[PDB]
This record gives sequence, C-alpha cells and structure tokens, in this order.
Amino acid sequence: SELLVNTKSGKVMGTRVPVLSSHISAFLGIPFAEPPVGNMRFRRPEPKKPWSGVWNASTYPNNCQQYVDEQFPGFSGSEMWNPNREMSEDCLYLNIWVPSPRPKSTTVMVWIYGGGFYSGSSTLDVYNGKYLAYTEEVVLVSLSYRVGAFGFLALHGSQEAPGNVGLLDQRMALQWVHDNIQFFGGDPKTVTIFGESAGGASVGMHILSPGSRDLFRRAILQSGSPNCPWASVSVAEGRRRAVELGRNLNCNLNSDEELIHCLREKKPQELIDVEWNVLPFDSIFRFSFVPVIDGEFFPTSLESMLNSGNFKKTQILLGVNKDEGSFFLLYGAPGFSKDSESKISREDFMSGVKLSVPHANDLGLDAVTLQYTDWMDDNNGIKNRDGLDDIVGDHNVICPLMHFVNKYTKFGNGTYLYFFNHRASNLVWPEWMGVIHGYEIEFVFGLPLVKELNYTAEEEALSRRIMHYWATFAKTGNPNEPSKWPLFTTKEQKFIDLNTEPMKVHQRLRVQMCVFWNQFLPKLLNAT
Amino acid sequence: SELLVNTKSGKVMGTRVPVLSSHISAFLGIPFAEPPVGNMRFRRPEPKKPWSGVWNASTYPNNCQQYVDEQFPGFSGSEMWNPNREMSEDCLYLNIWVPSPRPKSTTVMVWIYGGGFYSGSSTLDVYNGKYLAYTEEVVLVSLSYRVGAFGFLALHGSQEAPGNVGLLDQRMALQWVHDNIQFFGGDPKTVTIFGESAGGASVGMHILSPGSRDLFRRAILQSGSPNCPWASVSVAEGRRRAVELGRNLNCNLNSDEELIHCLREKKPQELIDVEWNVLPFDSIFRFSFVPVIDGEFFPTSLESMLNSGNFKKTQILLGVNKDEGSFFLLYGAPGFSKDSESKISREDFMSGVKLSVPHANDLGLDAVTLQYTDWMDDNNGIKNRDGLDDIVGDHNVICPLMHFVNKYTKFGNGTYLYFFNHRASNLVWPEWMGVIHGYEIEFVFGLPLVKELNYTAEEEALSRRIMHYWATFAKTGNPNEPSKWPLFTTKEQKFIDLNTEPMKVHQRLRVQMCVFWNQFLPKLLNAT
Ligand SMILES: O=c1ccc2c([nH]1)CCC[C@@H]2NCCCCCCCCCCCCN[C@H]1CCCc2[nH]c(=O)ccc21
Ligand SMILES: O=c1ccc2c([nH]1)CCC[C@@H]2NCCCCCCCCCCCCN[C@H]1CCCc2[nH]c(=O)ccc21
Ligand SMILES: *[C@@H]1O[C@H](CO)[C@@H](O)[C@H](O)[C@H]1NC(C)=O
Ligand SMILES: *[C@@H]1O[C@H](CO)[C@@H](O)[C@H](O)[C@H]1NC(C)=O
Ligand SMILES: *[C@H]1O[C@H](CO)[C@@H](O)[C@H](O)[C@H]1NC(C)=O
Ligand SMILES: *[C@H]1O[C@H](CO)[C@@H](O)[C@H](O)[C@H]1NC(C)=O
Repeated sequence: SELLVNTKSGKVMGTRVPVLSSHISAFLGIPFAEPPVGNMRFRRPEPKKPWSGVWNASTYPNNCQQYVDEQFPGFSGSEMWNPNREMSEDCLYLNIWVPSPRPKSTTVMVWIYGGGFYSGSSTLDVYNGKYLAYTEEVVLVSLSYRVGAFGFLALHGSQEAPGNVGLLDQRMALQWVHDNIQFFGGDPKTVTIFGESAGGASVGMHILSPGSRDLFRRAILQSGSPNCPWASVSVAEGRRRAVELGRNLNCNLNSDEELIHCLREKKPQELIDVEWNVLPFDSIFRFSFVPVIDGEFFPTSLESMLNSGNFKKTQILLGVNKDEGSFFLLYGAPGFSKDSESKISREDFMSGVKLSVPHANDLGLDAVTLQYTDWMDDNNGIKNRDGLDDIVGDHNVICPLMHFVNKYTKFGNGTYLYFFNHRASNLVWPEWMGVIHGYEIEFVFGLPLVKELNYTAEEEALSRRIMHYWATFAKTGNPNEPSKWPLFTTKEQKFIDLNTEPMKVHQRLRVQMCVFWNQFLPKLLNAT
Repeated sequence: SELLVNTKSGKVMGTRVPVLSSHISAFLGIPFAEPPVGNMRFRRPEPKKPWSGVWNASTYPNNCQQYVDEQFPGFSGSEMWNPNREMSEDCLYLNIWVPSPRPKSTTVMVWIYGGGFYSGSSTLDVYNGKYLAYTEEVVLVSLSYRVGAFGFLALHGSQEAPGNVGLLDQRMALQWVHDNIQFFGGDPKTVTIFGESAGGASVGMHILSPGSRDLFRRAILQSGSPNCPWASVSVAEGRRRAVELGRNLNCNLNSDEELIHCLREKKPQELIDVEWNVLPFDSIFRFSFVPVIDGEFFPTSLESMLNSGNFKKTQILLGVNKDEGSFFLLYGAPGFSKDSESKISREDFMSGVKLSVPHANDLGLDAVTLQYTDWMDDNNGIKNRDGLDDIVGDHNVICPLMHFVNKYTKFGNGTYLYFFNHRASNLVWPEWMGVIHGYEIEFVFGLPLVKELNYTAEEEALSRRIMHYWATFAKTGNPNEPSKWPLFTTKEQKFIDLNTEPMKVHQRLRVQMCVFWNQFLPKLLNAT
C-alpha cells in the first residue's frame, strides 16, 4: 500500500489527504528522537529506538512546550502562530507530505519553524505542506526542535545542559531525513533546508556548522540569518541567563549540577512563566534562550567563520520583507497599538530607539537617531513610526542578512536575493504594520490557491510564482526555468522585488543604512 | 566747498567722482591710526595725531602687507582679490563715499574686508562704494586693518604682541566713524557694519565684544560668523604658532621679548613667505594668524557668550552662498583644478575629507564620509566632487552661521536670513565651482548696474533688489519697504533664496547636515 512505508526506524502508516480537489499522502508525527523528558531535559537528543509493528502517522504530533501569545485573545493574526496542538516536552517529531503516486527520487524540502528560538510548531495551518508538495511535486518535510530554556539553556562545560540542543534536535531530524527519505520517494542527494526568522538563522547555522553540512544540499533563508544580533549569545551570557533563570525559581545556585537538578524538577510552565525575566536589557527583538557560540557546533566566532570561508559552499536563495520590525514594535514599544495608526511622538521615537539597540551607549543612540530622523519635520508622527519600523527591521533582519549574503557570495556557488513587498489584500493586522515579518510564508506555502481564504487572483498568481521559484531552486540550484531572476554577485549585487507587479531588478539592497549598521555603528560602539 | 570737510582729526579734501552718468564725492585714504611701523609692529593701534593743513584724500591708500595670490597669473577671477595698490605696513586708512549734495544725516554702512584674516584691501574694484552710496543714498565707508602676522600674531601676556590688534584696528576705524561721520553728512546713530567671510566673522566679533558694541547700530554678516572653526584660536595655539613663526626665521626663542624683537627686524615679506608653515595640520580652510580668545576683546569663550546672551542685542541680516567650499578645494585639495570638471575619485574624496576636518580622529572622519557618500553610486566623480564641496562649505561657513543665528535670535531684536544661489552669467571660474564664496559681493556693491561689465538685465535687477534690501535694513532694521522677506524666528526659522527668480521662502536652512556638524560630530570627537 501507498500509505505504508518501511524505514530504518520501523514501519510507518500514513493517511490520504485531499488537496485542491486531488489527493496526496501525509505521514504525520514520525518520531526521530527519544522523548527528551525527565533527566533528559536540557540534554542532547538521542536517536529514537526502532520499533516493531506499525507507527500510526495519521495525526499531527504534540507541539513543544513554549510561551503562548495571548495579547489578542481570538485574533487570527496572532493566534495563527500559537501552538494548535497540546504542548508536551515529548515533541520531537517530523511530518512528511508525499506526492501521489509515490515518487521514486524527487527533490526534498525540509521546513524549520522559527519564532525567535522561543516558540514555533510544525503543525500550524500556515505550515500545511500539502499545497506545496502537491503543486511542485516535491517531498515536503517539516521538522520540530525544542525551543526556549528546553532547547537552549546553556551552561557551557556541563554535559547535562551544554546549550544548542535545539539545534542538535534539528540536525537529528536532518540525519533521519538523509537516512530514510529515499523510502518515501525523496532524493537524499537533493535536500533543501528552508526556514523563516529563527528558522532562517538555523538554516545558516547548519551551513556554518561542520557537523551539519553533509546532511543537505542547498538552502533557503527567509528574513533571518545566523549572524543576527538576537540569534546567538556567548557562553558567558548563556551561563549568566541560566543562573538568573535558576534564581527566579529559587534554585540552589552552588553548582551546575545543583542548578540543573532544580530546573529539571520544575513543571514546563514554571520555566516559561519567568523566561522573559532573564534578558539583560530593557529591549525589543531579543530572546532569552538562543544558540551559544560554543567552540563545538560553531568552531569559532560566526564572523571569522564567515571571513575565512569556513562554511558549506553551495547555492542559497534568501531575502527579506519590507517591514520586518513592525511586529516587534507593536508588542514591545510605547506608543504602538493594534487598533490605532500608531503615530509616534519624538519622545516615543527616542525611547523606541533605546529599546531597539539595547547594547548602545549614548553616542551610539544619538548616531541611530540622527540617521533615521528627518530634521525638517521631526514631529511628524507617521515618519517617526515608520523610521522606528525601519530601525528595528534594518538592525535585526535586513542588514545582518545583507552582511551574510556578501560574505557568503565570495565563496559560494550561487546566490539569489529577494525583497518581498506585497501587502496581502486580506491581512487582518493594521495598515501601519505594512509587509510584516512572517507574512511571505503563506505565499511560500501556497495558501492563496485555496479560494475560501479570500486572496485575489493576482495573489494566487504570486504564490504560484514563488512556490515554483522555491522548488525549482531546490531541485536545480537556480529558481529560473531553463523573465529572469538574476544571480546576486559580488560586483553587481542584484536582487528582485517579489510582488504582484512585473519583476523589477535592483542593486545594493538598503546599502545606505546597512553601511551604518554593519560598519559605522559597530566601529563607534567599539571606540567608545 | 562740498569736497572740503572738517573733522576732529583735521581738514580733509575729497574728490568728485562720476557714477552712472552722475557724480558723488569720495574721500579716500583718510588715516585713522598712527602707522604701525617699526617698534609698533604687532602692537595695538594708536589714534592718528591730528594734523594742521589739508589732508589730500583724492587717492586710494596703500594696502596692508599680505600674501599675494599668484596661482593664475593674469586671471581675473583670482587677481580681483589681490592688492591693487602698493603694499606697506603704513596702511591704516579708511575711504568714504558721500552722496552729492552732501546729506545732513543719512544712514551709514561700513564695509570690513575679509580674506581669511590673512589678506584683503579696501581698494579692490569689487569694493568700489560709489554705486551703492549713489543708488541708495547712504554714506559708505570701507575701513582697513592689519592681516596676517602683522594683525594677529599672538603672544598672550605680552603687551608688545598681545593678539587681536587687527580687530583693534577695525574698532579704531569704527571709533573714528562714530566720532566724525556727522561732518560728512552721516548719522552716527545709524551705522551698520557689514562684511564678508573673515569680515562677516569680524562683524560678529564686534557684536560680541563689549568694547565695540556701542560704536554701531546694526549688522550684516555675509558667509562668515564669529564662531567659524577657522576664525579664532586659543591663546595657547596662538602662542605656539608665534613661536613656530619665530623658529622658521631663525629667531632666538628664549623670551617673548627676544622673539618679538627678532620678528620686528624682518622685512614684511620674510614673514609672509613662511606664514603657511605654522599651521598645525595638513588642512584646508585654516589660516595662520587669526583672532585669539583672550579674556579681553572676548571676555569668555564664544559659545558661553552666545549661550548667556552676552552680546549686543539689535537686528542682523546675514546669509550664505550655495557653494562656499569650492574656492578652497580648487586651491588646496588633490584632484581639483581650474580647467577641468574636477571629477573626484573615491580616493581623492577621502583624502579631501581628511584635509577638511583636520581636528578629527578616524571615527570622526568615517562619520563625515558616511554622511556625504551616496553608497549606491560611490564611484560617481560628480557626486564625489559635489559632496566634498558641501562638506567644506557646511563645516566652515553654513553650519557655523546657522548655529550663530539660532543662538542670536533667542536674544536679538530681529533676524533676516538669506541663501544666495545665483551663478553669475559672466563668471570666469569653472562651472563645477557653482555659486562661489565671495561672489554675492559684486551684487551687493552694484557692479551689475555698469553695462560694460556684461551682466544680464535680470542680474542688474537682482543687484538693485539686494542693494535696496541691504540699505533699507541698515536704515530701519528691516530689509522690506513699508513681496516680503520674512523675519527669521526661533519657531519658524524662515529664510529666502536670493536669485533672479520670484522670491521663495523656506525653513530650516540645511538643518539635516547642520545637526551633524553642530551637535553630533562634536559629541563624537569629545567622547573619543
Ligand atoms: O514558527 C513561528 C512562530 C511564530 C512566528 C513565526 N514563526 C514567524 C512570524 C512571527 C511569529 N511570531 C514571532 C514574533 C511575534 C512578535 C514579537 C513578539 C515578541 C514576544 C513578546 C512576548 C511578550 C514579552 N513582552 C515584552 C517584554 C520582554 C521583551 C519584549 N520583546 C519584544 O520584542 C516584544 C515584547 C517584549
Ligand atoms: O577681502 C577679501 C580678499 C580675498 C577674498 C575675499 N575677500 C572674499 C572672497 C574670497 C577671496 N579669497 C580668499 C579665499 C581664496 C581661496 C582660498 C585660498 C586659500 C589660500 C591659499 C594660499 C596658498 C596656500 N596653499 C595651501 C597650503 C596651506 C593650506 C591651504 N589651505 C587652503 O584652504 C587652500 C590652499 C592651501
Ligand atoms: C559552481 O561550481 C561549478 C563547478 O564547481 C562551476 O563550474 C560554476 O561556475 C559555479 N557557479 C558559480 C555561480 O559559482
Ligand atoms: C524689538 O524691540 C522692541 C522694543 O524693545 C519691541 O517692541 C519689538 O517687538 C522687538 N522686535 C523683535 C523682533 O524682537
Ligand atoms: C491511528 O490513529 C487514528 C487517530 O487517532 C485512528 O483513527 C486510526 O484508526 C488509528 N489506526 C490504527 C490502526 O492505529
Ligand atoms: C593731491 O593728490 C593728487 C594725486 O597725487 C593731486 O593730483 C592733487 O592735485 C593733490 N592736491 C593737493 C592740493 O595736494
């Protein structure tokens, strides 16, 4: 039977699912690691022990334990990112969508979720892989990994909570896909890993990490890169936040063993309830437990690895959205709110810049303010709101990604860059937020092809172009079928806009502001 | 007789001169101080001893000893600023143009020349006061003062060469106008001092200095202000440059008395020949001997005097030209030349910025470069040439003047601001230089009214509007006759363009760049 597949871990039984009035197979909730529960909390993952009998893979797995957004109860805009399954520390599973009839050797795409390393589920409705697997004929895999303290609490030196285990969870799922995807009709030599936000940073982290490089072929990064300022911390800061988490839960702090034992006895929700208390600064776009530059998963600093070409050399396709920062300002800066146009006074602009560049002295804050203020009209509430939106997006997503692409391209085998700036006709978020962080995902996953969702015909057409670009790139290393999306090169630095208008090619994506964030501001903070 | 006037210093006999097919009287070369020769070189001026008999004032006086531009032998563009009379240390004289018939009590305008405190003559053809005195019916006075080492060598503490004597020369001529102008038909209670470049800085210096304030009524500053970075030095730097001048002429350096005696024995040209050797840095728009913040002519720092309102409170009319920096780049920065379009490579742009902000560390130079570079087109030779032109002009003239006007307006009785951007149809300098430092002077002095000079009819019309604005302001404290030039206010910050097109009013003259030069860059250089 088509729904029965034999893997090196055992037999798995899928389920048939309808898609655009046709059908494909889905294998949901396949375990790839042992449950990281009890004394395994915080430890590296262990491979799932093989089972006899048939694993029922007809239903979505539990989501990992994480913070749940309840800022707008019932609002679809926020709730579409929340876990939609019961949460459990027993959550290391992957999902596979397989074209019907079962392919023999087809391109594989593996999706990595990415809510800032503190949230995410492989089961969200915007991540339903059937539309993409069906439309582009690819085997689509979505994996999972521990987030928050469970995936990134880091006490370097300890083997009990070494840090980066959530990245080791992703790697284990990639090891499993590499070792078993052929039985599902996927080509193990043509696997593309792709992810958005923390998922985009994760993808870049597997490109960098020696131990992950051989498990995949190509990569796609959406609004995220490994060098993002929020994507990693030193082992000293990781240690400091682990100790502070311990202090918040009245743990004995005399030894790593003492701290970890105490943290292992707390119910999951006790850890999540105090997670945001360990940030070192009053800030925005900063998360508590994230990857650590440990000397193992990352052999040296990200920047020296990037400079010396110490990374997998292959093709990459990546890009950003027009208003990456709005989501974070709404949720964490004074003067912004969901139901108003959020016109910001000079005063709120300045407290917003301080929140956005937490690691800055007064001189650095003045440099940012001067750079984004129109001095002939400094009390313009709209310009203040938008300038702050650009500050958050440029500093946290765009300029770090531009620095990664320029460094990568020097040694890689082909780079395609995009700038997504289409505001969906049916967005439920306010107008001032623009093209929000995360809202290109629905186009990548094909949601506009389902009429009940209410997109315009031109949006369905953009979704089809995007899915075909992502799949053709996954399959060949070039998004174009043999109107051209040009290669990004060190000399020309070309990229394309991705929207409902005829393709336009441009050069040097936000160079002006990115020289400020990647070259001047850091020199400034280092001198002072 | 109309050409005979009795003053407190003695009888003076003028000469009748033709002007626009009419005639007026001129009294040229009236002495106002004793010749500052021999043991008087470097000393404060002494009032001219009265004489019996008639002083023949029918011919222009000698010009003070100064550097002579010979970069373009015979070129009118440069030679029009060079002394056109024999040079002599015996040069403290003033010139007066008096309407015919002799007025009884009319508005007086006193012109202060201004070639960077190192050059200037009251006798230049562009300073011929007959057109203005005739057309606007004012008594026009041009004074003179020692420039270079002769006027500003400063060894604070010594009474032999105290510094600022060139400013004391100007003040003595103002004392003489105040005491004697009534005999020429001028109103001593309505005297306006006006000057360009160092002359504009000098005018602001008499507004600041307690000892000069009571000698005049109102003020006009053209492309120059007291707080300009090149307009003054501390007593420690003045002392250092005096000692270095001594060292260049193999002087005994053991005591001030020894140094001064040696310097007094050198012929004038020996001092001028090594003048440029004492600058402390490789630089542009920096002059060797300039006013010193001494605690006497200036009681405290210029900035605290400005902040506390320690200055004459009256009306002022002032402004700048569109391309103040080109003159200096032509003469002192690599890649610029008179007969080419001077397209500047990135390399020359960067060595030009280093020359323009001599007092800057690497971080400060990076801040300037980032501010004036268009990163999407950094190899554009035209943008590089023009960005450097704006850097020199903004830093040396425009932003210092904007800072002076905002501070002054808080305590003054009326401010009128202009931005002169008309490129004369007959300019002999190349196109790339634009509206050059000093080229509004010919319009202020009415040269476009003389047909043989070849200006267009609309230029003659602009000249008439400008002369009438300057004279009406001198007479009433408002350039407008009772199309309006609005008052510059702390809140609105209005100014007008001055050119051949219908008047346009704007706000916040170069605010964007001036926040960089007046607030950010200094904070930057101070922190580092
Ligand atoms: O797989 C996933 C799962 C979720 C998401 C995706 N992907 C991609 C699109 C985005 C989506 N949400 C993440 C971002 C969703 C928007 C950004 C929200 C940040 C988390 C706020 C939680 C409350 C903490 N309140 C304050 C105090 C602590 C510091 C702080 N910092 C701030 O940046 C904002 C608020 C606060
Ligand atoms: O009364 C006057 C008399 C003259 C002038 C006015 N007014 C108003 C208009 C302008 C006119 N010329 C002054 C500026 C005329 C243009 C500016 C020229 C500056 C002096 C250069 C002399 C040579 C010294 N050569 C180098 C080495 C020393 C440092 C250095 N620094 C530089 O800024 C340029 C060159 C050099
Ligand atoms: C990719 O690599 C192949 C062989 O290693 C080479 O022929 C090709 O030019 C490369 N393409 C790019 C864009 O570097
Ligand atoms: C100037 O001063 C007079 C009297 O001191 C006052 O009535 C007038 O308003 C002032 N004008 C300005 C522009 O300050
Ligand atoms: C497996 O799970 C689904 C849902 O819980 C159930 O409907 C299905 O019949 C089960 N199949 C077997 C044979 O376990
Ligand atoms: C004074 O000087 C001028 C020129 O040197 C001369 O022509 C004129 O006649 C002289 N007048 C007297 C009486 O000194």
